[PDB]
Amino acid sequence: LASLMDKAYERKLPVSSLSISRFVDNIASREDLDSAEYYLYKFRHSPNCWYL
RNA sequence: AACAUAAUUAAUUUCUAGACAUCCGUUUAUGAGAGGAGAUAAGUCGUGUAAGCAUACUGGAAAGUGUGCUUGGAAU
Ligand SMILES: [Mg+2]
Repeated sequence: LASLMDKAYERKLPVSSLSISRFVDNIASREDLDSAEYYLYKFRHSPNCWYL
């Protein structure tokens, strides 16, 4: 899932709310939270920030 | 070459990139060389076979001669 979101931001393409939702849902470790925090930041600064 | 992302406010991206690199041809002029027509004006030796037109030959090249035509000659 990380790869999909990274490609979208590289191409300046919108990311789905379901995509970020799946990431937070599948957090399995303390380290995973740190990565999810970065992607929540990226989602906020994206075209579909309102749809969180 | 022109897709796709997204979508419980709605928007984003796309909305291309190659290829003119340059002609064939075209006009103006520099102009070796060779004439033509003028300007300045004294030379040159010539100059009565009616004249002219067209044409041919011969004239160091005004002319002469042939052939037809014309009177813009003469002719009781
Ligand atoms: Mg003659």
